[PDB]
Amino acid sequence: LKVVSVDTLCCDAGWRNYHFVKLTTDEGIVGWSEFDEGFGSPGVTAVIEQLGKRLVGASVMEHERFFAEAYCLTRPATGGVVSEGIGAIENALLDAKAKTLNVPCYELLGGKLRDRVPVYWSHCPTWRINHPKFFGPPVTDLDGVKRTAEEARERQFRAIKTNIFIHDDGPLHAWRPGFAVPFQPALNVDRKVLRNLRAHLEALRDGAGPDVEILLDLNFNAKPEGYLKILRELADFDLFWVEIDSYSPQGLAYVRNHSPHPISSCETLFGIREFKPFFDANAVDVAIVDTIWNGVWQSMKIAAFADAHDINVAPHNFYGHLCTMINANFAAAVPNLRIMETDIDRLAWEDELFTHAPEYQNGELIIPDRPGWGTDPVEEAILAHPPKVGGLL
Amino acid sequence: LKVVSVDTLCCDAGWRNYHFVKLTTDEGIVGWSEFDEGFGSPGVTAVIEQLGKRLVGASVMEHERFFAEAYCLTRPATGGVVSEGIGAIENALLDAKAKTLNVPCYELLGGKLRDRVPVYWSHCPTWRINHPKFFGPPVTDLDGVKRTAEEARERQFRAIKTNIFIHDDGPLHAWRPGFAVPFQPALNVDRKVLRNLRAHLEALRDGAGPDVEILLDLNFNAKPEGYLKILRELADFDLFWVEIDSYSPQGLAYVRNHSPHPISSCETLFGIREFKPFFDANAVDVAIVDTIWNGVWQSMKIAAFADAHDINVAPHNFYGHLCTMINANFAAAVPNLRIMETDIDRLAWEDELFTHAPEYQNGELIIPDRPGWGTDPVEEAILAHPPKVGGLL
Amino acid sequence: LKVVSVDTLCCDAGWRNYHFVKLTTDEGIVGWSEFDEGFGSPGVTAVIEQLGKRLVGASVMEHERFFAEAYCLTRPATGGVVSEGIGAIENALLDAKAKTLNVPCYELLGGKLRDRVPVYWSHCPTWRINHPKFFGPPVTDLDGVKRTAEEARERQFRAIKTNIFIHDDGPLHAWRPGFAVPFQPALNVDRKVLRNLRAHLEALRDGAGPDVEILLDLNFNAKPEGYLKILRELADFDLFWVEIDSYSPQGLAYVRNHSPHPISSCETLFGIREFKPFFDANAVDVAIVDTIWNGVWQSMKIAAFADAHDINVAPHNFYGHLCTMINANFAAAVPNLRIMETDIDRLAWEDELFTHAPEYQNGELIIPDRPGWGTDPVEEAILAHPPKVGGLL
Amino acid sequence: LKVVSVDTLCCDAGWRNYHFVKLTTDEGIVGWSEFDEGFGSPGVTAVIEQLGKRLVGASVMEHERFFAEAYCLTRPATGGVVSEGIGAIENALLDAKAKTLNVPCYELLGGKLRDRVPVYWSHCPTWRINHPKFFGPPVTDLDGVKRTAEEARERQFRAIKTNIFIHDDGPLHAWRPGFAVPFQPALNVDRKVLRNLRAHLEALRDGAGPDVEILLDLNFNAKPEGYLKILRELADFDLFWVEIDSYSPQGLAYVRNHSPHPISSCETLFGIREFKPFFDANAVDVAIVDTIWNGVWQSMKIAAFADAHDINVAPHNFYGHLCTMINANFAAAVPNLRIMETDIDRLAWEDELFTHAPEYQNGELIIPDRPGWGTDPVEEAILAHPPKVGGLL
Repeated sequence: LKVVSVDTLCCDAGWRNYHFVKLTTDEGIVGWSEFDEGFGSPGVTAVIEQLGKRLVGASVMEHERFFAEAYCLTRPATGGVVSEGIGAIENALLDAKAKTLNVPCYELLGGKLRDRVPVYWSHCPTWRINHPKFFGPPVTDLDGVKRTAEEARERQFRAIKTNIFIHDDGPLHAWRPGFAVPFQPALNVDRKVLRNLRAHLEALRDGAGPDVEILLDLNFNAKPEGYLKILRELADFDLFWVEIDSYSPQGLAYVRNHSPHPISSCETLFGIREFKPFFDANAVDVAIVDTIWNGVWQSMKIAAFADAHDINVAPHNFYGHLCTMINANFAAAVPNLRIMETDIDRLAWEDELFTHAPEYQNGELIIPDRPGWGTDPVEEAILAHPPKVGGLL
Repeated sequence: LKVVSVDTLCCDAGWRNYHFVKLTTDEGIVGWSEFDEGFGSPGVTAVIEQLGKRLVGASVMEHERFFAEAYCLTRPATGGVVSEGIGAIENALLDAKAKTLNVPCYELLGGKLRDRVPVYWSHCPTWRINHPKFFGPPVTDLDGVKRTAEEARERQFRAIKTNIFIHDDGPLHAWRPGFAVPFQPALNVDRKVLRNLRAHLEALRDGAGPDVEILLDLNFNAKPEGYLKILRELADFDLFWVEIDSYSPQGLAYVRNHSPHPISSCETLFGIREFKPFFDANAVDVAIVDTIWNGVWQSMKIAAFADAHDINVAPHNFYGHLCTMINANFAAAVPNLRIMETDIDRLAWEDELFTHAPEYQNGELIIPDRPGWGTDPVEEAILAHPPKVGGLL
Repeated sequence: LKVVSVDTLCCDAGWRNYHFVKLTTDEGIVGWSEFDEGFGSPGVTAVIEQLGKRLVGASVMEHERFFAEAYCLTRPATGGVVSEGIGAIENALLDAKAKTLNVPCYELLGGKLRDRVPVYWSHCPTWRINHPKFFGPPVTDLDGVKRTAEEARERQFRAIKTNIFIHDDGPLHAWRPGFAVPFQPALNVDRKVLRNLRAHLEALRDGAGPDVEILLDLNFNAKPEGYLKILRELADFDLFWVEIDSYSPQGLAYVRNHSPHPISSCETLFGIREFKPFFDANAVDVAIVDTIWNGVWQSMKIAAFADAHDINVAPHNFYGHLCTMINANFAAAVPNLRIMETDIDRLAWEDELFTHAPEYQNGELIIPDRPGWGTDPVEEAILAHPPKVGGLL
Repeated sequence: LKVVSVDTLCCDAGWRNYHFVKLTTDEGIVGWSEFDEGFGSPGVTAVIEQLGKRLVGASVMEHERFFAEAYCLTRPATGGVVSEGIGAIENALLDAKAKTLNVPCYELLGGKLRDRVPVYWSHCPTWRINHPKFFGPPVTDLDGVKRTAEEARERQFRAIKTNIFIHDDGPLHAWRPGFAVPFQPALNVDRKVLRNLRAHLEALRDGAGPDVEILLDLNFNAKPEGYLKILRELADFDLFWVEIDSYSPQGLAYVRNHSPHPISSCETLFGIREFKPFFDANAVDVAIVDTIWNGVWQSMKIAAFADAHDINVAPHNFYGHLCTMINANFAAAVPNLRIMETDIDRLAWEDELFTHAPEYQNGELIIPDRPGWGTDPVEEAILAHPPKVGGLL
């Protein structure tokens, strides 16, 4: 049951690349995970390459032992890119372990609790505005925003998530100063931002009708002052959540305390330790857990922690099919599950890269029951789509 | 004044490698920094390589602008290896900026406040025990521990720092379970640890005499329970500080509240945000600031923050001559300076790698007054010492 | 590089005087700052005169050394007028240092982050009501208030700040009981105050149109009870901020917690130590930093401190051109910049007193790139405008 | 009953000057106070000169009205030198008011509660070491320290206060880095400081015998880290109090929580507002109140505030006879009185400057019963002792 090798692979995903860990055991079982460097995370491959060297020769069954060891060896620079490396390896170990026992990964996670998972259609219409070269139909005005919401409704999706868009200042464009597009590092919110948010959401609501929920993701695009301004402007809107990433537990809590909407956060956080100050401060209605970053086993620890605070959790899922399946297994096993994120816009070559595609019915994801996560990257297809030299950088 | 290139270089440093950022301006000025991957930090080079691409074409003078931008582009995975990459670039920018203005780096930092900096001789006798292939004379028993302390005293050093050593269980060896040597991830402290700590420190005190201060570094090698056990065992000892790294501000504060010794911590932390919960909890007598990791400009922000809490700071300095000089300039400018760490044990080839060596007199470091940090890595010498495939990993 | 002399100069500024520090080095470089006694600060000249004596003979380059020393010598009576004296000297040192290195002051402050700074037109129409002998056209009724706002809009200013005015009780007059005009030291707020605030702001909004932001400065003119009454009365208004000075962090926080508007404060505070209790209490959306009072170097420490709390800062700028330029350099370098205050009403002789005037385009201040702050007081012109025996006193 | 004039006078006091407010009413009554600029307070005369102008024409009886008004006019720069100016005027008003009613000042303060006040002999042997040109016999070694304590005992004083002295490093000298003598702005405490403190206090105890209490004043000469080191070193000593000035309520509280001695502080603080955070933090056993700085009426407010926290107060009294008498009247009226400071070493010309000298019997100050404070400065004598161009500066 020894691990014989740990390799990484990478392929083109349009404006970013997909990355994978491929872990092989002495029995010839292959466990896979998916990870990302584009979302502000250069260096993850380097971390995996170094840590994978320590893993070869160890039991594939002993994933928490490898975690404990890796955590020790990288203790001083833990979190961030290091913890992403650890998480990716963990997710590959879990796949290989499940396959070795001939069970779906949810069988390692307490068994399944539900057969189907309600989703929201994320980056909607964000990705049709930002990446029209890859997703269609392009969205270039308020009418298109409305039509996108109509499509979600027609397709039986129950919820959609959008971001911040500027409609009345030249061509339709995203407002992402938290990620330096534009470079305005104070992150101030002015009338223009507020008026355009209102215009955009009014259009979306018009298309969504009254039974499709709208989620609003502000990411890291303001300071508490600006988030409050946003919330007050949008006080009259019906929002499933307003999502605000922050490294100030007390500032986020202040924002939530004055919010007429459910507040979600935490998608960038690692381990119970980093979630804790937020829960202690009453900072969130909903905790987002990035199981791709954390590793699914660590994520189960976070979900139980949230559960004790009577907080429901939602996985962060905005990469390829394998990431969807990783998150599907997590979602199958967690009792305190708010909803699951997914991307309904897909790359023309997405299905080619994986043996199996996620299946949706009536706005829910069907949880597969194959050994492991439920889909495998296809080596030949990965190589047919060589990576680019992407993401936030 | 544009940045034309940002490159990294690496060379052998015995059991670890040294790493450098080399930044060239359109005027042909070269700014340098030193960084590290060995101390649990795989991926830093990758971060610098990606971020350096955004820097080319920008003004060398605008270092806080680059910081603001880099922080935005990597916001989601900030801290750790990402922030180390940012810090290394910052330190290279500061060098090049100072050289462009023909001033020592301390002239960018508020001007100097003192001409000489008291030091402690760190990893003493740690490195003579752990790396006898590189430093001599080897230390293999309690007599050798005593003689090392005697040497420090003879050489006019005023303080020395040691770690945890096991003397009565086969050959003299370090006890580093926080870094998985040995792999005992509970980090429990037992009688053996306590008895050996006492034996080791008694030997050291015997050699040190009564006017050399002894610092004890526990790193991440226990939990609060175990730190308390250590402190209680050593209650009768005269210790300049006991150094405890922890990601639990409330647990560290509890430990300090029951400590009869000054407690230091924070050497692994990034930015005011991460130091804040510790200061708010009364967690430390002394804050260690790693300016190599943070970047010196960010470190000035941390030092002012500590100053408002009436906490003195000590730089973390345990790499090559350039790191010593980087820290020397920081130490020259900070009013609330506790003491500065330095390594008196040096590699046989250390002086070869740099144009200038740090100078000590009567247990103090003399702050140089050359343009920039005060020493430059020598490209030809770096290449005469090709790196190995080191550190905690 | 020794400081040879530190002198103060003073000239008429209508209802108050301007004051300056003039610092000369052995090389003949002259560094300048501007300071004030009128805003409740008698004694500042005396402080500068005494402290300047200790500075002569010291290096002009070592400004933080002088700060550290001055802080020690005046430790028991620190803050207030003493710290203003220190700050004025610091600002003169920074000018002389920058000029010695042939760079704009922002080059000492981390380099510039932006080329232009959005401003608000402050004391608008406050100064046309209160000082019609010096600024025109005079404002004597609600129509005039509206026309002033129209002018700001026509002139492309994006924001204006007003104070408290009584319109229906004889001639239009300011309500400033916090500064004993009138002497009503309980600072109670009654219907008359509330009705007149509403009338005044309605007039202003009417003139401002919908895209000019309105800031309301309450200064020290109520107690928490009265501020709450004001906020509740004005709940329906769209205010960029409501500015409330207070020495009760818990009382201000209570006020903010019940505010439907962004709250700003802190313009009278000195150092991280005094700002800290406010930030710890969640007392403010925006922190005002008086860099003329604090000194710009100390102000950079405050701005980084605010940044860690995700609070943006705004400089306090309500004196002469030199003060504008001092604040311009600060604003150029600070990432977390909310907006910058400036006075668009200018004295008939303002331009005569200084070598350079601030330049505005499209509601933004253009940051100059001359060595030092960007303007020098003119000795001959200062003497053509002899001071009066002003301000709050 | 109008105030006709407010003047200031100044005279030589050896290493510092004495300053006085002289206030004359329309009836020809003269009220006096004493104030100081030397203890880090340049500018106080300027403040008094400006504020005194507003007072002329007002009722001498309405001192709290003048306070309320002055506080308003100087609100933005309150505390420190401004509040010292206010306090000096208040103390002159109280004198003139008491004299107008033909009563000792304690009759304005609730009437007397006690006839005699226990004192401690302050700056003992501090002033014989530091100012031997003015006080004898000079103290230059440990024997002299012992003999000074013996003298205090012989003279029936019940308590003495000393500071920090270095005995084994050349000529006997004070250690005052908090006031930049020496300039070592980190304020670190090392073995030398600790060994000399012990040597000095052992000598003092030897001379004091067992029934004279010893107070130790550390002023602003360390950070919390260093104060703790001091307290731990001196854990075995019997100290009436250890006095520590700090602007960190939480840091001072931490120090007190680990102190085996009563802790005193606050001698530099102004008004209930500044004392409050210390009392809220459990920072002190004893609160020192500087009634010369605050004004005696404001000081009564502070004493009642302390009383509600079951904290006793001690006046700060280290200037001339008039200051002693001001403090005597305060001490007569305050129920929660710990002890009163006084200086038993007196200038050769001290008695000449005042109509009456304080009288001591059996280690207590006898409270006088003359109209006003109990002594008046003598104009002719003040002019026989012209001031110097002193104190901390």
